[PDB]
Amino acid sequence: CPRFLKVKNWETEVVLTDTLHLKSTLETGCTEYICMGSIMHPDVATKDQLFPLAKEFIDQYYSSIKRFGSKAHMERLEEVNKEIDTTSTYQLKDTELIYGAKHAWRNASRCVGRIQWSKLQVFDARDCTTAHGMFNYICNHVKYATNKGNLRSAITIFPQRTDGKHDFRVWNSQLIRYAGYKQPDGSTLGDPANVQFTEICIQQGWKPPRGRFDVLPLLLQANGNDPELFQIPPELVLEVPIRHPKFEWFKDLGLKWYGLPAVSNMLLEIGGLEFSACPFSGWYMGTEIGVRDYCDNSRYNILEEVAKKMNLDMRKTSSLWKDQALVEINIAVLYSFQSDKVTIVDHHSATESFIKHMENEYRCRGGCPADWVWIVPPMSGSITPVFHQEMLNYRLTPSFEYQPDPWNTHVWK
Amino acid sequence: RFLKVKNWETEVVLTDTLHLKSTLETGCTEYICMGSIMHPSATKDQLFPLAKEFIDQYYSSIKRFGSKAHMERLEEVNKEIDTTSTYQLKDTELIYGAKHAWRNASRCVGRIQWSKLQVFDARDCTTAHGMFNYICNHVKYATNKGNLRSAITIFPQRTDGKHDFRVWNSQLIRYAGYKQPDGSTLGDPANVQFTEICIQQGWKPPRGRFDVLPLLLQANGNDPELFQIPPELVLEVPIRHPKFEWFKDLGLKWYGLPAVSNMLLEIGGLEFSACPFSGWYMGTEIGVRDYCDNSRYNILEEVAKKMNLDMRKTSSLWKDQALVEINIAVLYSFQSDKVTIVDHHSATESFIKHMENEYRCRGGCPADWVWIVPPMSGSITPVFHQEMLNYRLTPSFEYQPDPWNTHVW
Ligand code: HEM
Ligand code: HEM
Ligand SMILES: Cc1cc(N)nc(CCc2cc(CCCN(C)C)cc(C(F)(F)F)c2)c1
Ligand SMILES: Cc1cc(N)nc(CCc2cc(CCCN(C)C)cc(C(F)(F)F)c2)c1
Ligand SMILES: C[C@H](O)[C@H](O)[C@H]1CNc2nc(N)[nH]c(=O)c2N1
Ligand SMILES: C[C@H](O)[C@H](O)[C@H]1CNc2nc(N)[nH]c(=O)c2N1
Ligand SMILES: [Zn+2]
Repeated sequence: CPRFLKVKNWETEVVLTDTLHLKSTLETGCTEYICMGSIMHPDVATKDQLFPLAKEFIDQYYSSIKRFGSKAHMERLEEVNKEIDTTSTYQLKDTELIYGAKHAWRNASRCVGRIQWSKLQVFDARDCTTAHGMFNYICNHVKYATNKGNLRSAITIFPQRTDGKHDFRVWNSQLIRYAGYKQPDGSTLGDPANVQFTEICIQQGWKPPRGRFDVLPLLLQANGNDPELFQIPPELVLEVPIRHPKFEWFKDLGLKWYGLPAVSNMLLEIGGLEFSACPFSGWYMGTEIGVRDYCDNSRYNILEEVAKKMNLDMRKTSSLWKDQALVEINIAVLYSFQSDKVTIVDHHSATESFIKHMENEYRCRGGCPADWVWIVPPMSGSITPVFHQEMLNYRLTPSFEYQPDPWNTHVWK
Repeated sequence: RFLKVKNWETEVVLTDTLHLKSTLETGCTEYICMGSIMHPSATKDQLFPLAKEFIDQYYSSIKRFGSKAHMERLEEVNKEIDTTSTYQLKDTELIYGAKHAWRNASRCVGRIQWSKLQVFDARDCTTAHGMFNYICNHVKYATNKGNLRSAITIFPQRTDGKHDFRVWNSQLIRYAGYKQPDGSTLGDPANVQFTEICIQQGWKPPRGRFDVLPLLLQANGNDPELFQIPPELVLEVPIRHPKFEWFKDLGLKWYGLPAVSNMLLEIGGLEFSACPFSGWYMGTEIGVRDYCDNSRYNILEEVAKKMNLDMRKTSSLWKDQALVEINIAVLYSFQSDKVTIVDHHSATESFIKHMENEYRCRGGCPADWVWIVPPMSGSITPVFHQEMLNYRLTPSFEYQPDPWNTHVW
């Protein structure tokens, strides 16, 4: 590969030079003949697979603290090598775990919020042994991150994978989500995205309220055991009722959403170690709720109901009634969160901050992998600065990865 | 391998076999994706295999592969490359090649129309006056009093690279842009440079906001020449809004005919450095990009003011509001004037339908998600949720350098 790749911003003419791509470790899925950039998704490490992965990471950590080649560096390398040799794995030091998590975020090409990457509270839950313990750790995480509406980004890291039959998993895809219920008539109550998981919960013993916004229980797997159900204490779940600054009828739609976005189904990979349970949370960009959660056809799908209330002509698509309603919905979301003092960021501010971040990273780090398809917001793309920004996408490690859904793999005891 | 693309809204899965037919590179590697880079990255010996490949797929498409006509054509092209260092396409081949360049254009959301393309053969042209005549005929045919019709005019192919035909304008119809003493820009900033070249070559600029530029036409490698397109051929739409009666007072207009004139058509090794082609607008091209890009007409503030919007915080989404109203005005104006235009909802729906057709009858459809998804309201259009595979098939339209960075006078 060429040593220097250039990216241009077509609005500012600013040109940046990427050297960081040379540290790329995993594959994108693209080839020289085909690009898979819009594709959503394109038994453990053996001793020999693990050695060079650990060393690569340890080298990187010690390079970051400006102690590369030091005695402490050679010693740590030696101790890790010993541990892999005699146990087929190793344990990260707390300092290394913290560095790794922060860098997994820093390296997450799909995330527009990375300007905040170095402010991440890391909760070390590697001593956890049971589902009840996992629940305690998750409650503490939710309460800390929620902070009464002044959200703080955080991750909780449960024990790494060993042989693959003792995995810790949060079965939920997010810590906080609403239930979806398929009706006999084929309609759906609640959030259609969560129907499958909701059914699993009901089968596991959950008694569902069968409402539009029922917070799902946590379904927690510790040490490869069958997963267990827990109800998040409702006082720990911050929610925001959605109203509009101009339209007084908006609150009559009875919408609300939860304050804390917390992904709980990804795998954190550090130095060849695999943490299959690492729920992390930040705060929302408005469009995630206002465009995707509310206006996607396969989600709450409210555009029509809002358009009717707006008295829009909905006979021709060229009236742009969908676009008009979409903006008002997103206005309402931003206004409801700001009024209730729950942290949220609009897509203009988030994308402008991301460009600033990206430029700093090109300066200090030699690049910043970014997935344009994901970085550009789902509405009003070209009036945000990221639309005009060329981006190089590549996979650095440590990283957050996708993993199969646990019910597809779990060996029921 | 066979590749699957999923639509995450409909759960429809399609299988791509067509990508196996490509030979040209995308720029990505196994480790770096360049999907959002705008521009990533003959001889007798290079020429014949490219000719062969092209002749072969032409004859495979009329179901006469390995026929006498096919055999003779391969022989005929062989002889001609050997004797003359190039070859000439039959008319049937020229038409097939141009339609297929469009069909293969991964960045075009308009391809459901690909096989309805009026092809004008201008390969007998020798002078800039000849070019002007061909271009005027194109513009008149394609404009059709508002009932727009897709067309392409093809001028002589490249020979030695010293005798190129080029249309210097980036589009056939575009508005001039002027640098002001006060540092700002009058008209369209995208064309400031081109405008200065016209002025420097003798164009007398009216210095308005929407002055149609002259054509600058280069024939057979010679210095380009200026021509004014007869005004009765230039269809324009005054932009007004269906509810905001103050909108027409913004003095906005645009032309009806989008006609890209700066691209290179490649067919079977032959390069056509002048092939202006035209269709009709998708509304967002004008209403979002031309009017609202910071580096273009940049009218959001002005509109937002007239709507009395709170402009202090970005979180009031005042920009988004102004953007939607502008695009409503553009659609309404073109529709009221009976000038062909498509909204991004209709155009993207048609593209999904087109993708389904292509997968069925052709085994795939190369598409660039970065370009196909509209510059506003992305995820409320079906293409946002549509996985797409991007790859390069030939014949194709390609970028080429601006003529003024290469031309010696
Ligand atoms: C602090 C405020 C944050 C904001 C505003 C933010 C914003 C976003 C947005 C808008 C997306 C795309 C979401 C989607 O459309 O599904 C995203 C994705 C992502 N974020 Fe961030 N994020 C934040 C915090 C975090 C944190 C704390 C982490 C990890 C420590 C993180 C890691 C990721 C990852 C891995 C993705 C890709 C998710 C996927 O592929 O499904 N983000 N972020
Ligand atoms: C007939 C109706 C048509 C519609 C609605 C349409 C729509 C579009 C749009 C929206 C784009 C993206 C434009 C941009 O963002 O700059 C585009 C690009 C493109 N179109 Fe189409 N188009 C049409 C006709 C045609 C025709 C007739 C041809 C050629 C024969 C063509 C070939 C191309 C090519 C090569 C591009 C890529 C331009 C570039 O890479 O800069 N299109 N089209
Ligand atoms: C930490 C964090 C902060 C932030 N602002 N956003 C995120 C992304 C979370 C997210 C997940 C998901 C996945 C849910 C649906 N599948 C399970 C089917 C969706 C969204 C959404 F829809 F974009 F808002 C957002 C994560
Ligand atoms: C044939 C055709 C039909 C159609 N509807 N659209 C096109 C693309 C035309 C087009 C060109 C260009 C290039 C001019 C700007 N640069 C010089 C900075 C831009 C756009 C737009 F508006 F940005 F989408 C659209 C071509
Ligand atoms: C098909 C396409 O890749 C898919 O719909 C992507 C597009 N861009 C996205 N961008 C974000 N932020 N989130 C998403 O879920 C998606 N979905
Ligand atoms: C950097 C990025 O590739 C560039 O801004 C692209 C994004 N998508 C686009 N999409 C279309 N249709 N037209 C464009 O000019 C662009 N510009
Ligand atoms: Zn790629």
